[PDB]
Amino acid sequence: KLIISTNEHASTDQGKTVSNGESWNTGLSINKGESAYINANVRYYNTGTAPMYKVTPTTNLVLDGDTLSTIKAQENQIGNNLSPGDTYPKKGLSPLALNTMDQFSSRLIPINYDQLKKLDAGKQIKLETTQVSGNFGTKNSSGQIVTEGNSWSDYISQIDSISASIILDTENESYERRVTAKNLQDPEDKTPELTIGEAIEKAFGATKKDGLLYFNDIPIDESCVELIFDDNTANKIKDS
Amino acid sequence: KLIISTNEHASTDQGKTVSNGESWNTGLSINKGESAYINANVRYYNTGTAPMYKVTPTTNLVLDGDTLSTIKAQENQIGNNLSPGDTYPKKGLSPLALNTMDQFSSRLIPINYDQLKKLDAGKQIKLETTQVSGNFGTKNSSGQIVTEGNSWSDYISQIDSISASIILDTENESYERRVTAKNLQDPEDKTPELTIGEAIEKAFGATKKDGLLYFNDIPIDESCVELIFDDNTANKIKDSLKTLSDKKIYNVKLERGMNILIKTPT
Repeated sequence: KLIISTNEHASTDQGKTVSNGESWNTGLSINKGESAYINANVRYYNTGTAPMYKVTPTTNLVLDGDTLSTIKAQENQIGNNLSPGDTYPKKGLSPLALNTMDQFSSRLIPINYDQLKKLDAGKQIKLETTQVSGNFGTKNSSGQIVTEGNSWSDYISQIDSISASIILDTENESYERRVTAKNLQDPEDKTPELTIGEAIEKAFGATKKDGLLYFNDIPIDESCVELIFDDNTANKIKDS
Repeated sequence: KLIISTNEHASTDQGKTVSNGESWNTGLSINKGESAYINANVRYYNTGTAPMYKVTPTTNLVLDGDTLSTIKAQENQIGNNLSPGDTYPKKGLSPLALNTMDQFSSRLIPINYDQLKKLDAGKQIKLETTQVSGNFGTKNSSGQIVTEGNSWSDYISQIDSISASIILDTENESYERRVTAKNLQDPEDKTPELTIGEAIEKAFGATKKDGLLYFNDIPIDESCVELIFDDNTANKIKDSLKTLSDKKIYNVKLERGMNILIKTPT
Protein backbone atom coordinates (compact mmCIF):
# COMPACT_ATOMS: atom_id res chain seq x y z
CA LYS A 1 0.00 0.00 0.00
CA LEU A 2 0.94 3.66 -0.44
CA ILE A 3 -0.24 6.61 1.66
CA ILE A 4 -0.22 10.27 0.57
CA SER A 5 -0.21 13.18 3.03
CA THR A 6 -0.96 16.47 1.28
CA ASN A 7 1.14 19.31 2.73
CA GLU A 8 -0.86 22.55 2.84
CA HIS A 9 -1.74 25.16 5.45
CA ALA A 10 -5.40 25.98 6.14
CA SER A 11 -6.31 29.03 8.23
CA THR A 12 -9.70 30.41 9.29
CA ASP A 13 -9.84 33.88 10.87
CA GLN A 14 -12.90 35.82 12.04
CA GLY A 15 -13.27 39.28 13.53
CA LYS A 16 -15.83 41.62 15.06
CA THR A 17 -15.44 45.39 14.63
CA VAL A 18 -17.40 48.01 16.56
CA SER A 19 -21.09 51.38 14.30
CA ASN A 20 -20.73 47.62 13.86
CA GLY A 21 -18.97 45.08 11.66
CA GLU A 22 -18.00 41.42 11.27
CA SER A 23 -15.65 39.51 9.00
CA TRP A 24 -14.68 35.98 7.97
CA ASN A 25 -11.55 34.85 6.13
CA THR A 26 -10.09 31.55 4.93
CA GLY A 27 -6.71 30.64 3.50
CA LEU A 28 -4.95 27.86 1.62
CA SER A 29 -1.16 27.90 1.20
CA ILE A 30 0.51 25.12 -0.80
CA ASN A 31 4.21 24.57 -1.50
CA LYS A 32 4.89 23.68 -5.13
CA GLY A 33 8.23 22.05 -4.29
CA GLU A 34 7.25 19.60 -1.54
CA SER A 35 3.48 19.34 -1.90
CA ALA A 36 2.96 15.88 -0.36
CA TYR A 37 4.63 12.96 1.40
CA ILE A 38 4.48 9.28 0.48
CA ASN A 39 4.51 6.31 2.87
CA ALA A 40 4.97 2.81 1.46
CA ASN A 41 4.03 -0.46 3.19
CA VAL A 42 6.52 -3.13 2.10
CA ARG A 43 7.22 -6.75 3.06
CA TYR A 44 10.31 -8.88 2.48
CA TYR A 45 10.55 -12.53 1.48
CA ASN A 46 13.23 -15.18 0.95
CA THR A 47 13.29 -17.91 -1.69
CA GLY A 48 16.89 -19.14 -1.42
CA THR A 49 18.61 -21.87 0.57
CA ALA A 50 20.28 -19.80 3.31
CA PRO A 51 19.06 -17.12 5.73
CA MET A 52 20.03 -13.46 5.60
CA TYR A 53 20.85 -11.53 8.77
CA LYS A 54 20.49 -7.74 8.94
CA VAL A 55 18.48 -7.44 5.73
CA THR A 56 18.98 -3.94 4.29
CA PRO A 57 17.26 -3.73 0.89
CA THR A 58 17.37 -0.81 -1.53
CA THR A 59 14.21 0.09 -3.46
CA ASN A 60 13.07 2.46 -6.21
CA LEU A 61 9.84 4.43 -6.58
CA VAL A 62 8.60 4.98 -10.15
CA LEU A 63 5.51 7.10 -10.81
CA ASP A 64 5.23 7.14 -14.62
CA GLY A 65 8.74 6.75 -16.05
CA ASP A 66 10.53 8.80 -13.42
CA THR A 67 12.37 7.34 -10.43
CA LEU A 68 11.14 9.47 -7.53
CA SER A 69 13.83 8.32 -5.09
CA THR A 70 16.02 5.39 -4.08
CA ILE A 71 16.06 4.66 -0.35
CA LYS A 72 18.30 2.24 1.53
CA ALA A 73 16.78 0.62 4.60
CA GLN A 74 17.38 2.54 7.82
CA GLU A 75 17.59 1.10 11.34
CA ASN A 76 13.79 1.13 11.57
CA GLN A 77 13.39 -1.09 8.48
CA ILE A 78 16.16 -3.65 9.00
CA GLY A 79 15.17 -7.30 9.27
CA ASN A 80 17.21 -9.12 11.89
CA ASN A 81 16.29 -12.62 10.67
CA LEU A 82 14.92 -14.01 7.41
CA SER A 83 14.84 -17.78 6.99
CA PRO A 84 14.17 -19.47 3.63
CA GLY A 85 10.46 -19.56 2.91
CA ASP A 86 9.82 -17.02 5.68
CA THR A 87 8.81 -13.36 5.47
CA TYR A 88 9.60 -10.20 7.44
CA PRO A 89 7.35 -9.19 9.15
CA LYS A 90 6.21 -12.79 9.70
CA LYS A 91 2.89 -14.02 8.35
CA GLY A 92 0.03 -12.75 10.49
CA LEU A 93 1.68 -9.40 11.23
CA SER A 94 1.35 -6.14 9.29
CA PRO A 95 3.68 -4.68 6.64
CA LEU A 96 6.37 -2.27 7.78
CA ALA A 97 6.22 1.40 6.79
CA LEU A 98 9.06 2.90 4.75
CA ASN A 99 8.43 6.62 5.21
CA THR A 100 11.86 8.18 5.87
CA MET A 101 14.52 9.20 3.38
CA ASP A 102 17.69 10.39 5.12
CA GLN A 103 20.25 8.26 6.94
CA PHE A 104 18.96 8.96 10.46
CA SER A 105 15.21 8.71 9.72
CA SER A 106 14.45 12.39 10.32
CA ARG A 107 13.22 13.52 6.89
CA LEU A 108 10.16 12.45 4.93
CA ILE A 109 9.89 11.57 1.23
CA PRO A 110 8.56 14.54 -0.80
CA ILE A 111 6.89 14.61 -4.20
CA ASN A 112 6.22 17.38 -6.70
CA TYR A 113 2.97 19.21 -7.40
CA ASP A 114 3.03 17.90 -10.97
CA GLN A 115 3.61 14.43 -9.49
CA LEU A 116 0.88 14.67 -6.85
CA LYS A 117 -1.55 15.86 -9.52
CA LYS A 118 -0.87 12.71 -11.55
CA LEU A 119 -1.03 10.58 -8.40
CA ASP A 120 -4.52 11.88 -7.57
CA ALA A 121 -5.65 11.63 -11.22
CA GLY A 122 -5.76 7.82 -11.27
CA LYS A 123 -2.11 6.84 -11.62
CA GLN A 124 -0.30 4.28 -9.48
CA ILE A 125 3.25 4.15 -8.13
CA LYS A 126 5.57 1.18 -8.54
CA LEU A 127 8.31 -0.34 -6.40
CA GLU A 128 11.32 -2.42 -7.44
CA THR A 129 14.37 -3.61 -5.53
CA THR A 130 17.76 -2.76 -7.01
CA GLN A 131 19.87 -4.67 -4.46
CA VAL A 132 19.80 -6.27 -1.02
CA SER A 133 22.67 -6.42 1.49
CA GLY A 134 22.91 -8.78 4.44
CA ASN A 135 25.18 -11.03 6.50
CA PHE A 136 25.91 -14.71 7.08
CA GLY A 137 26.89 -16.64 10.19
CA THR A 138 30.22 -18.36 10.79
CA LYS A 139 32.05 -19.76 13.82
CA ASN A 140 34.86 -17.81 15.46
CA SER A 141 37.76 -19.22 17.49
CA SER A 142 35.21 -20.24 20.14
CA GLY A 143 31.90 -22.04 19.73
CA GLN A 144 30.08 -18.74 19.17
CA ILE A 145 28.44 -17.55 15.95
CA VAL A 146 29.64 -14.24 14.49
CA THR A 147 27.56 -12.56 11.78
CA GLU A 148 29.16 -9.09 11.79
CA GLY A 149 31.55 -8.26 8.96
CA ASN A 150 30.44 -11.24 6.83
CA SER A 151 28.80 -9.67 3.78
CA TRP A 152 27.00 -11.58 1.03
CA SER A 153 28.03 -8.91 -1.50
CA ASP A 154 31.55 -10.35 -1.51
CA TYR A 155 30.20 -13.66 -2.85
CA ILE A 156 27.21 -12.60 -4.99
CA SER A 157 29.32 -11.78 -8.06
CA GLN A 158 31.63 -14.77 -7.58
CA ILE A 159 28.66 -17.15 -7.33
CA ASP A 160 26.60 -15.72 -10.20
CA SER A 161 29.55 -16.06 -12.60
CA ILE A 162 30.14 -19.83 -12.35
CA SER A 163 26.58 -21.06 -11.86
CA ALA A 164 23.32 -21.53 -13.73
CA SER A 165 20.02 -20.35 -12.26
CA ILE A 166 16.98 -22.64 -12.05
CA ILE A 167 13.61 -21.37 -10.80
CA LEU A 168 10.91 -23.90 -9.92
CA ASP A 169 7.57 -22.07 -9.77
CA THR A 170 5.00 -24.23 -8.01
CA GLU A 171 1.67 -22.87 -6.80
CA ASN A 172 1.53 -20.46 -3.82
CA GLU A 173 5.32 -20.92 -3.50
CA SER A 174 8.50 -20.22 -5.47
CA TYR A 175 12.07 -21.53 -5.38
CA GLU A 176 15.29 -20.19 -6.92
CA ARG A 177 18.60 -22.07 -6.92
CA ARG A 178 22.13 -21.80 -8.29
CA VAL A 179 23.94 -24.93 -9.50
CA THR A 180 27.65 -24.91 -10.30
CA ALA A 181 28.48 -25.43 -13.97
CA LYS A 182 31.71 -26.50 -15.67
CA ASN A 183 33.85 -24.65 -18.20
CA LEU A 184 35.05 -26.82 -21.07
CA GLN A 185 37.50 -24.27 -22.49
CA ASP A 186 39.61 -24.34 -19.31
CA PRO A 187 41.42 -27.69 -18.95
CA GLU A 188 42.13 -27.03 -15.25
CA ASP A 189 38.46 -26.62 -14.26
CA LYS A 190 37.83 -29.96 -12.54
CA THR A 191 34.23 -29.19 -11.54
CA PRO A 192 32.03 -32.29 -11.95
CA GLU A 193 29.88 -32.34 -15.08
CA LEU A 194 26.10 -32.49 -14.74
CA THR A 195 23.07 -32.64 -17.02
CA ILE A 196 19.91 -30.60 -16.59
CA GLY A 197 18.13 -33.58 -15.04
CA GLU A 198 20.78 -34.05 -12.38
CA ALA A 199 20.87 -30.30 -11.75
CA ILE A 200 17.11 -30.27 -11.16
CA GLU A 201 17.39 -33.35 -8.95
CA LYS A 202 20.15 -31.82 -6.82
CA ALA A 203 18.85 -28.25 -6.58
CA PHE A 204 15.36 -29.06 -5.28
CA GLY A 205 16.02 -32.40 -3.55
CA ALA A 206 13.75 -34.43 -5.82
CA THR A 207 13.73 -38.23 -5.61
CA LYS A 208 13.33 -40.56 -8.58
CA LYS A 209 10.32 -42.88 -8.44
CA ASP A 210 10.53 -44.88 -11.69
CA GLY A 211 13.27 -42.80 -13.27
CA LEU A 212 11.06 -39.68 -13.21
CA LEU A 213 11.69 -36.92 -10.68
CA TYR A 214 9.02 -35.95 -8.15
CA PHE A 215 9.32 -32.88 -5.93
CA ASN A 216 7.08 -33.97 -3.06
CA ASP A 217 4.21 -35.70 -4.87
CA ILE A 218 3.76 -33.60 -8.05
CA PRO A 219 5.82 -34.54 -11.15
CA ILE A 220 8.55 -32.27 -12.49
CA ASP A 221 9.54 -34.39 -15.49
CA GLU A 222 10.12 -32.42 -18.69
CA SER A 223 6.93 -33.82 -20.26
CA CYS A 224 4.80 -32.88 -17.22
CA VAL A 225 5.98 -29.27 -16.69
CA GLU A 226 6.38 -26.17 -18.85
CA LEU A 227 10.00 -25.07 -19.29
CA ILE A 228 10.68 -21.42 -20.11
CA PHE A 229 14.10 -20.20 -21.28
CA ASP A 230 15.50 -16.97 -22.67
CA ASP A 231 16.96 -16.51 -26.15
CA ASN A 232 20.49 -17.52 -25.13
CA THR A 233 19.44 -20.71 -23.34
CA ALA A 234 17.09 -21.66 -26.18
CA ASN A 235 19.87 -21.21 -28.74
CA LYS A 236 22.36 -23.20 -26.63
CA ILE A 237 19.79 -25.98 -26.16
CA LYS A 238 18.52 -26.28 -29.74
CA ASP A 239 21.97 -26.96 -31.20
CA SER A 240 22.84 -29.46 -28.47
CA LYS B 1 -2.63 3.74 26.23
CA LEU B 2 -2.09 6.28 23.44
CA ILE B 3 -1.94 10.08 23.66
CA ILE B 4 -2.74 12.63 20.94
CA SER B 5 -1.32 16.16 20.75
CA THR B 6 -3.23 18.20 18.17
CA ASN B 7 -0.94 20.58 16.27
CA GLU B 8 -2.47 23.97 15.42
CA HIS B 9 -1.86 27.62 16.17
CA ALA B 10 -4.33 29.91 17.93
CA SER B 11 -3.94 33.69 17.77
CA THR B 12 -6.14 36.33 19.43
CA ASP B 13 -5.66 40.01 18.59
CA GLN B 14 -7.37 43.24 19.61
CA GLY B 15 -6.86 46.91 18.81
CA LYS B 16 -8.10 50.36 19.77
CA THR B 17 -8.35 53.02 17.04
CA VAL B 18 -8.88 56.73 17.64
CA SER B 19 -13.30 59.29 15.16
CA ASN B 20 -13.42 56.39 17.62
CA GLY B 21 -13.45 52.62 17.27
CA GLU B 22 -12.12 49.24 18.33
CA SER B 23 -11.37 45.85 16.79
CA TRP B 24 -11.18 42.13 17.49
CA ASN B 25 -9.75 39.05 15.80
CA THR B 26 -9.31 35.32 16.40
CA GLY B 27 -7.77 32.74 14.08
CA LEU B 28 -6.63 29.13 14.00
CA SER B 29 -4.31 27.64 11.37
CA ILE B 30 -3.49 23.94 11.09
CA ASN B 31 -1.08 21.95 8.93
CA LYS B 32 -2.68 19.13 6.97
CA GLY B 33 0.56 17.16 6.58
CA GLU B 34 1.50 16.82 10.26
CA SER B 35 -1.69 17.64 12.15
CA ALA B 36 -0.88 15.83 15.41
CA TYR B 37 1.65 13.77 17.35
CA ILE B 38 1.08 10.34 18.91
CA ASN B 39 2.53 9.02 22.17
CA ALA B 40 2.48 5.33 23.10
CA ASN B 41 2.82 3.87 26.60
CA VAL B 42 4.41 0.44 26.23
CA ARG B 43 5.70 -2.20 28.65
CA TYR B 44 7.89 -5.19 27.83
CA TYR B 45 7.66 -8.72 29.21
CA ASN B 46 9.61 -11.98 29.06
CA THR B 47 8.19 -15.52 28.95
CA GLY B 48 11.34 -17.49 28.08
CA THR B 49 13.99 -19.27 30.12
CA ALA B 50 16.87 -16.80 29.69
CA PRO B 51 17.23 -13.05 30.28
CA MET B 52 17.72 -10.41 27.61
CA TYR B 53 20.22 -7.58 28.03
CA LYS B 54 19.84 -4.30 26.12
CA VAL B 55 16.29 -5.00 24.96
CA THR B 56 15.66 -3.02 21.75
CA PRO B 57 12.27 -4.02 20.31
CA THR B 58 10.76 -2.87 17.03
CA THR B 59 7.04 -2.10 16.93
CA ASN B 60 4.34 -1.29 14.36
CA LEU B 61 1.47 1.19 14.62
CA VAL B 62 -1.63 0.46 12.51
CA LEU B 63 -4.73 2.67 12.48
CA ASP B 64 -7.21 0.81 10.26
CA GLY B 65 -5.16 -1.29 7.85
CA ASP B 66 -2.33 1.18 7.37
CA THR B 67 1.00 0.89 9.19
CA LEU B 68 1.62 4.43 10.42
CA SER B 69 5.29 3.87 11.27
CA THR B 70 7.81 1.31 12.51
CA ILE B 71 10.08 2.54 15.30
CA LYS B 72 13.16 0.83 16.72
CA ALA B 73 13.87 1.49 20.38
CA GLN B 74 16.17 4.44 21.03
CA GLU B 75 18.47 4.95 24.01
CA ASN B 76 15.51 6.31 26.00
CA GLN B 77 13.48 3.09 25.58
CA ILE B 78 16.17 0.42 26.03
CA GLY B 79 15.83 -2.00 28.93
CA ASN B 80 19.15 -3.07 30.39
CA ASN B 81 17.77 -6.10 32.26
CA LEU B 82 14.79 -8.37 31.62
CA SER B 83 14.67 -11.60 33.61
CA PRO B 84 12.10 -14.33 32.87
CA GLY B 85 8.75 -13.56 34.47
CA ASP B 86 9.62 -9.87 34.92
CA THR B 87 8.67 -6.76 32.95
CA TYR B 88 10.27 -3.45 32.08
CA PRO B 89 9.48 -1.17 33.84
CA LYS B 90 9.03 -3.59 36.76
CA LYS B 91 5.66 -4.22 38.37
CA GLY B 92 4.60 -1.22 40.43
CA LEU B 93 6.18 1.37 38.13
CA SER B 94 4.60 3.22 35.20
CA PRO B 95 4.80 2.31 31.50
CA LEU B 96 7.51 3.96 29.42
CA ALA B 97 6.67 6.48 26.71
CA LEU B 98 7.60 5.86 23.07
CA ASN B 99 7.21 9.23 21.37
CA THR B 100 10.21 9.69 19.04
CA MET B 101 10.87 8.40 15.53
CA ASP B 102 14.42 9.36 14.53
CA GLN B 103 17.63 7.72 15.72
CA PHE B 104 18.65 10.47 18.16
CA SER B 105 15.20 11.06 19.75
CA SER B 106 14.74 14.60 18.43
CA ARG B 107 11.74 14.24 16.11
CA LEU B 108 8.17 13.36 17.06
CA ILE B 109 5.78 10.91 15.38
CA PRO B 110 3.34 12.73 13.06
CA ILE B 111 -0.02 11.62 11.71
CA ASN B 112 -2.13 12.82 8.79
CA TYR B 113 -5.21 15.02 8.95
CA ASP B 114 -7.26 12.19 7.45
CA GLN B 115 -5.79 9.98 10.19
CA LEU B 116 -6.53 12.35 13.08
CA LYS B 117 -10.05 13.00 11.80
CA LYS B 118 -10.56 9.22 11.90
CA LEU B 119 -8.87 8.74 15.29
CA ASP B 120 -11.20 11.29 16.87
CA ALA B 121 -14.26 9.68 15.23
CA GLY B 122 -14.14 6.62 17.51
CA LYS B 123 -11.30 4.51 16.14
CA GLN B 124 -8.39 2.93 18.00
CA ILE B 125 -4.75 2.39 17.12
CA LYS B 126 -3.10 -1.03 17.40
CA LEU B 127 0.49 -1.95 18.27
CA GLU B 128 2.32 -5.15 17.36
CA THR B 129 5.99 -6.02 17.78
CA THR B 130 7.85 -7.42 14.78
CA GLN B 131 11.27 -8.22 16.26
CA VAL B 132 13.38 -7.76 19.39
CA SER B 133 17.17 -7.36 19.65
CA GLY B 134 19.14 -8.22 22.76
CA ASN B 135 22.29 -9.71 24.22
CA PHE B 136 23.44 -12.63 26.34
CA GLY B 137 26.21 -12.94 28.92
CA THR B 138 29.34 -15.07 28.60
CA LYS B 139 32.64 -15.33 30.46
CA ASN B 140 35.85 -13.90 29.00
CA SER B 141 39.45 -14.99 29.63
CA SER B 142 39.61 -13.30 33.05
CA GLY B 143 36.36 -14.43 34.67
CA GLN B 144 34.06 -11.47 34.08
CA ILE B 145 30.71 -11.31 32.28
CA VAL B 146 30.72 -9.70 28.83
CA THR B 147 27.37 -9.00 27.13
CA GLU B 148 28.53 -6.71 24.30
CA GLY B 149 28.76 -8.21 20.84
CA ASN B 150 26.72 -11.30 21.80
CA SER B 151 23.52 -11.04 19.77
CA TRP B 152 20.53 -13.36 20.05
CA SER B 153 19.71 -12.75 16.38
CA ASP B 154 22.58 -15.07 15.45
CA TYR B 155 20.86 -17.96 17.27
CA ILE B 156 17.16 -17.20 16.70
CA SER B 157 17.00 -18.83 13.27
CA GLN B 158 19.39 -21.66 14.14
CA ILE B 159 17.19 -22.55 17.13
CA ASP B 160 13.75 -22.13 15.54
CA SER B 161 14.68 -24.55 12.74
CA ILE B 162 15.51 -27.64 14.84
CA SER B 163 12.99 -27.26 17.65
CA ALA B 164 9.28 -27.53 18.43
CA SER B 165 7.27 -24.90 20.29
CA ILE B 166 5.38 -25.70 23.50
CA ILE B 167 3.27 -22.99 25.15
CA LEU B 168 1.74 -23.72 28.56
CA ASP B 169 -0.88 -21.06 29.24
CA THR B 170 -1.88 -21.14 32.90
CA GLU B 171 -3.84 -18.38 34.61
CA ASN B 172 -2.26 -14.91 35.09
CA GLU B 173 0.96 -16.38 33.64
CA SER B 174 2.25 -17.80 30.36
CA TYR B 175 5.27 -19.89 29.37
CA GLU B 176 6.88 -20.60 25.99
CA ARG B 177 9.58 -23.20 25.38
CA ARG B 178 11.62 -24.77 22.58
CA VAL B 179 12.53 -28.47 22.69
CA THR B 180 15.05 -29.99 20.29
CA ALA B 181 13.57 -32.51 17.85
CA LYS B 182 15.19 -35.19 15.68
CA ASN B 183 15.25 -35.61 11.90
CA LEU B 184 14.60 -39.21 10.86
CA GLN B 185 15.72 -38.58 7.27
CA ASP B 186 19.31 -37.74 8.23
CA PRO B 187 21.16 -40.86 9.48
CA GLU B 188 23.85 -38.68 11.10
CA ASP B 189 21.41 -36.76 13.34
CA LYS B 190 22.16 -38.30 16.74
CA THR B 191 19.73 -36.10 18.68
CA PRO B 192 17.88 -38.24 21.26
CA GLU B 193 14.31 -39.19 20.43
CA LEU B 194 11.50 -37.77 22.56
CA THR B 195 7.74 -38.10 22.86
CA ILE B 196 5.37 -35.25 23.64
CA GLY B 197 5.03 -36.35 27.26
CA GLU B 198 8.79 -36.23 27.83
CA ALA B 199 8.99 -32.91 25.99
CA ILE B 200 6.33 -31.41 28.26
CA GLU B 201 8.04 -32.87 31.33
CA LYS B 202 11.45 -31.47 30.37
CA ALA B 203 10.37 -28.05 29.08
CA PHE B 204 8.29 -26.98 32.09
CA GLY B 205 10.03 -28.95 34.85
CA ALA B 206 7.01 -31.06 35.78
CA THR B 207 7.35 -34.00 38.17
CA LYS B 208 5.38 -37.23 37.90
CA LYS B 209 3.16 -38.22 40.84
CA ASP B 210 1.58 -41.52 39.71
CA GLY B 211 2.61 -41.47 36.06
CA LEU B 212 0.74 -38.17 35.54
CA LEU B 213 2.63 -34.90 35.12
CA TYR B 214 1.94 -32.07 37.57
CA PHE B 215 3.33 -28.58 36.98
CA ASN B 216 3.25 -27.44 40.60
CA ASP B 217 -0.13 -28.73 41.80
CA ILE B 218 -2.46 -28.28 38.78
CA PRO B 219 -2.63 -31.35 36.50
CA ILE B 220 -1.22 -31.01 32.99
CA ASP B 221 -2.09 -34.52 31.78
CA GLU B 222 -3.52 -34.73 28.27
CA SER B 223 -7.01 -35.43 29.64
CA CYS B 224 -6.96 -32.70 32.32
CA VAL B 225 -5.99 -29.88 29.90
CA GLU B 226 -6.98 -28.64 26.45
CA LEU B 227 -4.43 -29.04 23.65
CA ILE B 228 -4.58 -26.72 20.63
CA PHE B 229 -2.58 -27.34 17.45
CA ASP B 230 -2.46 -25.73 14.04
CA ASP B 231 -3.46 -27.52 10.84
CA ASN B 232 0.03 -28.86 10.11
CA THR B 233 0.60 -30.32 13.57
CA ALA B 234 -2.94 -31.71 13.70
CA ASN B 235 -2.44 -33.51 10.38
CA LYS B 236 1.01 -34.74 11.47
CA ILE B 237 -0.43 -36.07 14.74
CA LYS B 238 -3.70 -37.60 13.49
CA ASP B 239 -1.84 -40.21 11.41
CA SER B 240 0.63 -41.38 14.08
CA LEU B 241 -2.18 -42.04 16.57
CA LYS B 242 -3.70 -44.94 14.62
CA THR B 243 -0.36 -46.81 14.51
CA LEU B 244 -0.03 -46.99 18.29
CA SER B 245 -0.95 -49.39 21.07
CA ASP B 246 -2.09 -46.89 23.72
CA LYS B 247 -3.45 -44.26 21.28
CA LYS B 248 -2.25 -41.47 23.58
CA ILE B 249 -1.36 -37.98 22.35
CA TYR B 250 1.54 -37.81 24.82
CA ASN B 251 3.03 -41.00 23.32
CA VAL B 252 3.54 -39.52 19.84
CA LYS B 253 7.10 -38.83 18.70
CA LEU B 254 8.13 -35.18 18.66
CA GLU B 255 9.08 -33.67 15.30
CA ARG B 256 10.33 -30.29 14.13
CA GLY B 257 7.71 -27.63 13.48
CA MET B 258 5.08 -28.56 16.07
CA ASN B 259 3.03 -25.80 17.70
CA ILE B 260 1.45 -27.48 20.73
CA LEU B 261 -0.38 -25.05 23.04
CA ILE B 262 -1.58 -26.21 26.47
CA LYS B 263 -4.46 -24.51 28.28
CA THR B 264 -5.43 -25.34 31.85
CA PRO B 265 -9.09 -25.40 32.95
CA THR B 266 -10.65 -22.39 34.65
